[PDB]
Amino acid sequence: SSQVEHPAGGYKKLFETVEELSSPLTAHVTGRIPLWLTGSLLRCGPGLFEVGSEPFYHLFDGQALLHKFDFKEGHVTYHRRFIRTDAYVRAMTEKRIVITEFGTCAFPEVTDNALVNIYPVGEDYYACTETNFITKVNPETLETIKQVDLCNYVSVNGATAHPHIENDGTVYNIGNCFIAYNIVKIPPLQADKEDPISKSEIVVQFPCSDRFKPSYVHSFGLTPNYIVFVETPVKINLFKFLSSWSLWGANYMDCFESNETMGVWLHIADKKRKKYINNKYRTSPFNLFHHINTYEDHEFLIVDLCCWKGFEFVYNYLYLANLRENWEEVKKNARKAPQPEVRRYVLPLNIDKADTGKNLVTLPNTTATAILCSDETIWLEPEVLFSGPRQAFEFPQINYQKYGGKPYTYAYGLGLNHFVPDRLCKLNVKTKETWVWQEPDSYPSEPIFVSHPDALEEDDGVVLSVVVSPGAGQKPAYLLILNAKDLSEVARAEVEINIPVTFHGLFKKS
Amino acid sequence: SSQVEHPAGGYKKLFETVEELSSPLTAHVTGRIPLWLTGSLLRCGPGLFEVGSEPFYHLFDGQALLHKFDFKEGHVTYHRRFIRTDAYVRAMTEKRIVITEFGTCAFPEVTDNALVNIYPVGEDYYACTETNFITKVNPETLETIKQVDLCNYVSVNGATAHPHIENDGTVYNIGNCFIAYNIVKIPPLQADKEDPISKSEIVVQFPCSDRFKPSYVHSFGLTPNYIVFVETPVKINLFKFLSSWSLWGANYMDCFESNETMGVWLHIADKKRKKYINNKYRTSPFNLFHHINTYEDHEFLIVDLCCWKGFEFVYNYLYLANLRENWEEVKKNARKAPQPEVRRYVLPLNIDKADTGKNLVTLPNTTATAILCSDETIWLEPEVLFSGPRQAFEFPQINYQKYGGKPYTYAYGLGLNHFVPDRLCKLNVKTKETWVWQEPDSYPSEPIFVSHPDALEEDDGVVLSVVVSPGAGQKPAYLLILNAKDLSEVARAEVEINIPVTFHGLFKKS
Ligand SMILES: CC1=C(COc2cccc([C@H](O)CCN)c2)C(C)(C)CCC1
Ligand SMILES: CC1=C(COc2cccc([C@H](O)CCN)c2)C(C)(C)CCC1
Ligand SMILES: CCCCCCCCCCCCCCCC(=O)O
Ligand SMILES: CCCCCCCCCCCCCCCC(=O)O
Ligand SMILES: [Fe+2]
Ligand SMILES: [Fe+2]
Repeated sequence: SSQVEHPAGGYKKLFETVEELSSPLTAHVTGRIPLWLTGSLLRCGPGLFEVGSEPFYHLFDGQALLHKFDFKEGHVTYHRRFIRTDAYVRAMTEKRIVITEFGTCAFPEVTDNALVNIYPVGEDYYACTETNFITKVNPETLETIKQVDLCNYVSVNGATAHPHIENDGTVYNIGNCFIAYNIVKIPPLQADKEDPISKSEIVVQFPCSDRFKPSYVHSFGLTPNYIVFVETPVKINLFKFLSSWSLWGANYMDCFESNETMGVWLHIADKKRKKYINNKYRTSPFNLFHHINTYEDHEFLIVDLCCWKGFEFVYNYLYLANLRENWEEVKKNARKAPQPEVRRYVLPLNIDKADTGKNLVTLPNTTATAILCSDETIWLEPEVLFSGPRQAFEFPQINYQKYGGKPYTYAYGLGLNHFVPDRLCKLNVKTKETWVWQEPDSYPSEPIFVSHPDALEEDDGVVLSVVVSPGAGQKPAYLLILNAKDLSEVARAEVEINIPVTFHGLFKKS
Repeated sequence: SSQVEHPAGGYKKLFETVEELSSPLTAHVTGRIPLWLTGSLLRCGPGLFEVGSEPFYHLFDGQALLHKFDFKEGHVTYHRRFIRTDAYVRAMTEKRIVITEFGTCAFPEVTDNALVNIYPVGEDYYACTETNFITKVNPETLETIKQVDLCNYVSVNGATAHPHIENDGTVYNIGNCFIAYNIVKIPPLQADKEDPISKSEIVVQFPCSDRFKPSYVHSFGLTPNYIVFVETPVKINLFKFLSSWSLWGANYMDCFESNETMGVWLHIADKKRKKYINNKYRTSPFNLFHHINTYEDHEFLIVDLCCWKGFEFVYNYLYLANLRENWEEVKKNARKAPQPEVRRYVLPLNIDKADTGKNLVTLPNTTATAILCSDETIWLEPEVLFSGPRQAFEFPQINYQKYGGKPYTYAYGLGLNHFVPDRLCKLNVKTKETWVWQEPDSYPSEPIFVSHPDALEEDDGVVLSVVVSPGAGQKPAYLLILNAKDLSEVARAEVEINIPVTFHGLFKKS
């Protein structure tokens, strides 16, 4: 949890427009940048929060800004460029908001405002939002290369910003299809050297709980043998969605509603046999954005999640007007919001009818339960790994390359305090111990884990975070490096200019 | 949690018959009994597990044995007598099992086998089970005085072994009534000096979720202004219950079933206005035996519970044959049992229709939620205070006289390890810190808190526990005194004879 109030209101700098740079800045290093750290921290977020006099209203409406911190021989540069998407380009051309964004209707056609994440496919990198449009980008220069329409290649209306990437380059993702949820597989770059997106395919299909209302889906789980998909009670209303949007003045945010009665439905598929397994896993209602990690343990799937307790859409609390309020009013606004909680669910894969009425979770080191009912629904109760009052452990990361989809022990996260990001956290998921890094009037980003080249242990490496520090007599922002063992500070690299909020990113080794 | 396996199987001595004593034994004290500790630890449990060659089958079938540890000027005695109930008396007369016990049918009329608890009414003390029959006992001599039938005085089929006692002597309890749950109020002893049970009355009524199947109820919650009742999915089947029991050979255990669909329904009544409040609180399924404490905080009731996750009746795992198994088999049998968990629920008292769909729990120091749905049900999610794998924090106690029904911080409990009691625990409910006392091959009882008479702090005192220590090189059993601050040992008083399992009790000051 946090131990800090924010009465100065410096978090408002997270949502303040910035200019792109025409070339890299030098970042002033204090402490010592590890000499094994060679490569680029690439991150995405909004950078332009109004087009002239017309404002964007939602957190997810600002125009995509691609950020790069470069590391070589203990020295650090910083560079950033807006992504030349149709949304950005046409707004610059016409000097107004042209494309309708998530929570901002344009007045007189789907957004490609790729503000959320960036990921590798073959030898290319792609910025994304959660739509059918992804944007190829150049990771050295930050130049926009092209727009890609996923509809051209596979049958999906969108894809998440959280594809899973296996160690050989294979990419898996999930998307709505207007009625199912499709898993897309993009194969690795082959000897023919043609772009792998042209070899995309739908491998497996999950069913929908409602014919006319699919659930919002933000991420999913992957193990060597299984795909896990959590169907939440946050629904997309397709009657409102597919009507004339310039007629009654709609945006995406206006199409979401909450099913009060369904709770949460969890779904598994067999990955290698490409097959939906018909186990009716059920539990109480929550919003879900990020899976932490999933893995197999004997005949059980361990499903670690960042949850929000309730069925109201948490996105309702992320309008810029609210996030720009003063601290007492921020706290007040979050009182009635869903409560964040880290939870472990355990999904049995061997369902014996003879155990009807009993707990199937026979593993020795969990309190999670799964109860087989007579109607063959399997009711789940979680083990709570972390809980704090309006203190979210969010934007989780692990040592993904070696432990993703596999038994693990450590997760890193960004700590939210009534939605305001004010600390960095580490969680031991076996013992429930936590470590915190926190400074006053300092607003960090998602921590990203980088392994040491000779690591013997899971947490042998660093986490990198971009921190905004609007206290005057401090520099506006800096790149933070913490030791992944205890979250003790290793170095920071200060820059001369503000940096707005960023969501997700990656470290690209060189 | 426990840190100990039990391969020697010494816990079996908890379920072994013992002989009463004709007078007190001197207990050999080591360490130093506090000199302010003056009075009697009275506890109840089964003492006779077979009548000749006919065995009792269930944990709750053995004949009541009243225990007393006396404390005066640093010295300790131990005495124990079987309670001369109809069940015990008639079994001694006829040399067989005469009355049907909880899980033991008698072969050729309700049991009064008062093996569970003892409590004050007016100037008297009563041993009880959970039936309509309570047994007045003499706290100095341990003699059985009389049987009392609660049906003579008020309209209930039984009452729990956990009445709440207010500081002026007023007694509240809850019972089934064949269809409602009745709250019985026994007033304090008045100037007329007549027995307060003759002035008993039903003050308030809770409704049932099913006309023909009332829920098993073991305890309830009380604050200065409110009564809290948790209706669990463990149901009593009245069609089996009221049929001829010697016809198809039935006991009480045979009449329990589990409603798979209802989950848990929580109920509040206004105590001072004696009125059922019609708030439809709902949550996922669990067994509940013990409330820890309830209290009022602004317009919210805080409801601390020892839960068992699932709808299967935990009592199904407490047949003596199972508890007498070897350790590897005990652990195996408990794998599919409900998982114990300490949980804080928070019940809003101000329900605004305008907040439909949102979290009403606006308090600052909880992650518990309560969501108003459109059908006006209020769905609850708990804050988890303690969770360990088959490690129950059970038999909870607090500093009851000063903190019962009021804001509090500390709870003490008996720690179960796959149902085997092997440690003592303290839980800070605000911070979730725990303390443990544990020795190898030592099987403690419910810890009971005794304040230092001039304490101003909550945990300024001791806990007392009766510990069974089999295996040669130790005396069979002893009374343990721990400091309530840190659970560090203060003294122990060894005795020369075995002591079986005990459930509940009290300290009577002198
Ligand atoms: C095009 C599409 C969409 C549009 O999604 C958007 C549109 C704009 C902005 C975003 C943001 O990425 C949401 C926050 N990560 C998502 C849905 C996810 C709502 C449903 C499936 C189809
Ligand atoms: C006579 C009665 C009963 C009988 O209860 C019994 C009978 C025998 C023994 C016990 C034990 O007290 C249960 C464990 N604490 C309870 C119910 C509580 C099941 C329902 C209400 C009426
Ligand atoms: C650095 C962000 C701070 C402000 C927003 C914090 C609230 C986050 C709520 C949970 C995660 C929602 C998903 C956001 C990331 C994404 O778009 O993938
Ligand atoms: C010292 C007891 C050890 C064996 C039983 C432990 C399992 C208890 C399960 C939950 C509590 C059930 C109620 C038993 C006490 C009572 O009758 O009030
Ligand atoms: Fe995300
Ligand atoms: Fe009890």
